[PDB]
Amino acid sequence: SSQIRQNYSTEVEAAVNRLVNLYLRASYTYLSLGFYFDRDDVALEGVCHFFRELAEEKREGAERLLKMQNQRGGRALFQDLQKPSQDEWGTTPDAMKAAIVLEKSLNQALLDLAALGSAQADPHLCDFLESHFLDEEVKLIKKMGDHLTNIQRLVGSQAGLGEYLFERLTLKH
Amino acid sequence: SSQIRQNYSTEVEAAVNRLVNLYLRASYTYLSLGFYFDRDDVALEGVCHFFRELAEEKREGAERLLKMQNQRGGRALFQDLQKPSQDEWGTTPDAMKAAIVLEKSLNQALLDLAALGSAQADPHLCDFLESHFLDEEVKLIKKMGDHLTNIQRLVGSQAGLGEYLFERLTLKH
Amino acid sequence: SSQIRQNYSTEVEAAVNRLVNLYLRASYTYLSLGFYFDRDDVALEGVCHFFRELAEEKREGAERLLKMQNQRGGRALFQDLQKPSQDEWGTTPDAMKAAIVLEKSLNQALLDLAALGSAQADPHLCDFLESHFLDEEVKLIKKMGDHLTNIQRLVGSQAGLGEYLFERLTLKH
Amino acid sequence: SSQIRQNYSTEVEAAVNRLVNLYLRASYTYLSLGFYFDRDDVALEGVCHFFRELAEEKREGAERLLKMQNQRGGRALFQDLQKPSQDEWGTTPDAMKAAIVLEKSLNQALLDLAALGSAQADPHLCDFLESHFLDEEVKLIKKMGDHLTNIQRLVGSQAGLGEYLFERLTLKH
Repeated sequence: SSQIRQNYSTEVEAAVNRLVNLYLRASYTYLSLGFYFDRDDVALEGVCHFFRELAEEKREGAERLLKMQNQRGGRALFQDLQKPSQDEWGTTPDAMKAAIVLEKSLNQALLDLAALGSAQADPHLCDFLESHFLDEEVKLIKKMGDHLTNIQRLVGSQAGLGEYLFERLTLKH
Repeated sequence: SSQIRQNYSTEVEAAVNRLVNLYLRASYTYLSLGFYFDRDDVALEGVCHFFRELAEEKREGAERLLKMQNQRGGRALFQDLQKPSQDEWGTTPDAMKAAIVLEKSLNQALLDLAALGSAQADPHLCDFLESHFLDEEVKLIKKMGDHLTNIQRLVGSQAGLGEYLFERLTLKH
Repeated sequence: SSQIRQNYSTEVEAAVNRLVNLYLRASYTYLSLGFYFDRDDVALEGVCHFFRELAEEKREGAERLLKMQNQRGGRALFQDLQKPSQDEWGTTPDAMKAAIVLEKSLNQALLDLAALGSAQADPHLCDFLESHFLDEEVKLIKKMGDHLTNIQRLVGSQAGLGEYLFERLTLKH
Repeated sequence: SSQIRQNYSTEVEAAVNRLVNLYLRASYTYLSLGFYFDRDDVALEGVCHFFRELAEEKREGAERLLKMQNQRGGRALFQDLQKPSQDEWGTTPDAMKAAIVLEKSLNQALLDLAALGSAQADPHLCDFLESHFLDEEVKLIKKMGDHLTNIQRLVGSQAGLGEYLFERLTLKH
C-alpha cells in the first residue's frame, strides 16, 4: 500500500523498474569488462580500473532510481540480471566500442522515460532525470568517444605499443 | 509598470499569486499545529518542533515565489490568509494525516502550475519549480508518510506509550 | 591463456566462479531487502541500512573472489543473476530469518570450497578463505542470530511496538 | 640440544633447511639479474631496482624461515649457495621469464612443505606458510606474469622502444 502516491502512473513505475534492471545489467557488464583486463594475459590495469569505476557508477544509478521509486510511492520489482554479452572482450578498442553501445542503449532508455514523463504530465521526472542521468550520460559518452578516438589513433600506428601507451598515459592510476 | 517582463503570461502571474497564498496558509496551519503540541495537556515537544520547522519552510517557499514574481516583472497581490481548518488537532496520527492532506494539496497546486508553464511555453518555470518545489515536496511527503506509518505501527500496539516513544525516538531534539 | 597457473584445478576454478555467482545473488537479495524496508508503508530505516550494508559486503566478497581467480590464472565466467526469492519480505523477523537462511547457504558453499581445496591439495585456499570468508561468515551469522533473538523477544511482547523499538535501539543510524 | 621441540619432525626440519637454501639461491640470482641491468650497455635502471628489491624479499623469506626453525627447536644447517644459472640475462622478456621459472620453483617447494606439514600433522606450518609465503608467492607471480605480458605486448611492436617504455612507464623510480 501507499499513503503518498500522487501523479505517479503505473507506466512510469514499470519503466523505472525496467531501467533499474538495465542499470544493474550495465554494472554487471562493467564488472566483467574490468576483470577481463586484470587477466594475467591481458594485464592493462588502467582499463581494469576504468571499467570497475563504471560498474560502481551504474550501481549508484540503479540505487538512485530505487530511492526515487519509493519516494513516489511506487514499488520496486526486480528481475533476473542477464549475464554480460561476452565472456572475453577482445582488444581495448573492442571493449571501448562495446561500452559505447551499452551506454547508448542506457541513454535511449533514459530518453524514452523522459518522453513518457512528458506524455504522462509527470514533471517530477524532469528534476529527477535531468542532471544525474541525462547530463551524466552525455558527459560519459563524450569521454568514451574521446577514449575510442585516442586508442584508434594509437593502434592505427602500432597495436601493442598503442594499447600500452593509452593505458599508461590516458587512464588513471 | 515593468521594463523587464518577457514571456510571462497573466495566467502564470495569477497562479503564482494564488500559490503564495497557499504556501502562507500552509505556514499558518503549521504554526497552529506546532503550538497545539506545546499545550501542557498535549506536551509532545518533538512534534511542536517538527511542525514549527514546516511553518518556516512554507514561509520560505512563499518568499521564493514572491522573489520570482518580481524577477519576471509580475506584480505580487496578497489576499486574506484563511485561518487553519481546526483549532485542535487530535492525536499525533490525526495531525500527521492532516499534514499529508495539506502537502498533497500544495503539491497538486505545484503540478498545476508546472502544467500551465508548459501550456504557456514558459520554460523559466521548469528551472524555478523543479528542485525547491517539486522535488522538496516529493521528499517531504515521503518523510511524512514514513512518520505516519511509524506512529500507526506504534499506536496499534499501545496509544499513549506509542505517541510518547515516537516523539522521543523519531522526532528531533 | 595463462603463464602463471600452478596447482590450480579446473574443479576449484569452477567452484570459485559458482561462489562469485552466489555472492552476487546474495548482494542482489540484500538490495531488495533494503529497499523493501524503505517503502513508505514499511518505513524502518535502520533495517534498510542494515541490509544495504550487507549488499555491499557480499559484492565485496564477490570482487575478492574474482581478484583471486585472476591471481591464480583462472578465468572468470559469469552467469545470470537470478532475481531474489521474494518481492516483499514480510515482518522484521521474517526478513532476518530469510537473511540467516541465505547466509547459511553461502557458508555451506564456503565449507564445500574449503573441503575441495583440501581434497585438491591446494593450500593457497587455506590462506584465502579463512579470515575474509569463513571467519566473517561465522561473525555475521552470530550477529544475525542475536538480532533475530532480540526481535523475537520484542514481538512476543507487542509486534508493532517491538519492531519499532528494535529498529530505533538496536540498528545503526 | 633443545628443551622446547614439540611435534616438529626431522623431515620438516630438513625441508625447512632446504627451503632456506632455495630462498638464498633465489636472492643471489636476483642480485645478479639486478646488476646485469645496471651494465652501461644495458642501462635499464627500473629493471635493476625491480630485481634488487626481489633479492631483498627472498633474503627476508630465508630469515623468516631460520627464525621459525629456531622457534620450533630445529637446527639451521647451511649448504653452499650455487651461483646463478646465467652470467648474462638477455632481454627484459628473457629475464622476466627466468624470474617466473625461479618463482614457480620456489612456489612448488612451498607447496611441497605445506603438503609435508599436513602429512606430519604439524598445524603450526599452516599459520607459518599461509600469508608470508604462499599468498606472497601467488601475488608476486601474478605481478611477474602481468609484467611479462606488458613487455611482450611492447616488444611485439618494436623491441628497443618497447623495452625502454616498459622500464620508464611500468617500473618504479
